Amino acid sequence: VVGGTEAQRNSWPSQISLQYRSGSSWAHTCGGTLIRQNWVMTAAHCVDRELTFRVVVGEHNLNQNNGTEQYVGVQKIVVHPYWNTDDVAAGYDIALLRLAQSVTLNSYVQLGVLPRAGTILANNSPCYITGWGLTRTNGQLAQTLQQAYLPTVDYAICSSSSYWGSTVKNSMVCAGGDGVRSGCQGDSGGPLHCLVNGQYAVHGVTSFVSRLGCNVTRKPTVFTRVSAYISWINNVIASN
Ligand SMILES: *NC(=O)[C@H](C)NC(=O)[C@H](C)NC(=O)OC(C)(C)C
Ligand SMILES: [Ca+2]
Repeated sequence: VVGGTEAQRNSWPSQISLQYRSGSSWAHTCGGTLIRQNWVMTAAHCVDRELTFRVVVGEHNLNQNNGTEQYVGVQKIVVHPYWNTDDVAAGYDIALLRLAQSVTLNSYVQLGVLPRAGTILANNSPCYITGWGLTRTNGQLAQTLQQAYLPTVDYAICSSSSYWGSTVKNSMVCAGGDGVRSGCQGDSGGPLHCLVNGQYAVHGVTSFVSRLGCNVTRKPTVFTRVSAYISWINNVIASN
């Protein structure tokens, strides 16, 4: 997250860190949202590589013991049938990970609330992006969970010429674009939390930023629109 502030430990308890086995250690590669005690929602592009993945819930500082972490293996990966690695602009950048065990919920580990199917946010809706991604374009990962206030940019504005044009689809949410705050590499797969009727719900899965940089004016961070995939999410969990 570029232009973020450090999150309080208990603010975003559905946030997970998706990590892959790297030599003798584990390395953070993406965020995700815990949606059931044994299911995580993330971006399909985070699991394109055939790596050994694990999920950490109750995580705050990647590099220090917090006393709250639970570590669990990924047993099954279900990417969207229509995801195409060579075409992120087509959308469908979403995957569901079934965990090897059910995690224990507490004030640090909670399920993410999903929006009702088809819900579209009004322009400039209040949302926050969270993650341990790069804190500068071509920088390094954050140690502690960052958050940035990223208001939505509705589809009509975001698909105009001066913003993303034809690259953004109506199956996506745009947020930010002020040149100062944004998602960045390593935030991919994570939540966009938006306040709706007094409750935060996860309306986006972080998908992509500009090839030119993370925080680029009029190139808002682009998210998979979760409310476009509620039937698919529920059909996958009910059979696995
Ligand atoms: N969000 C994304 O697209 C990808 C999958 N994540 C990364 O590229 C990772 C997190 N970046 C990375 O590992 O960061 C350093 C700076 C190379 C350590
Ligand atoms: Ca830790």
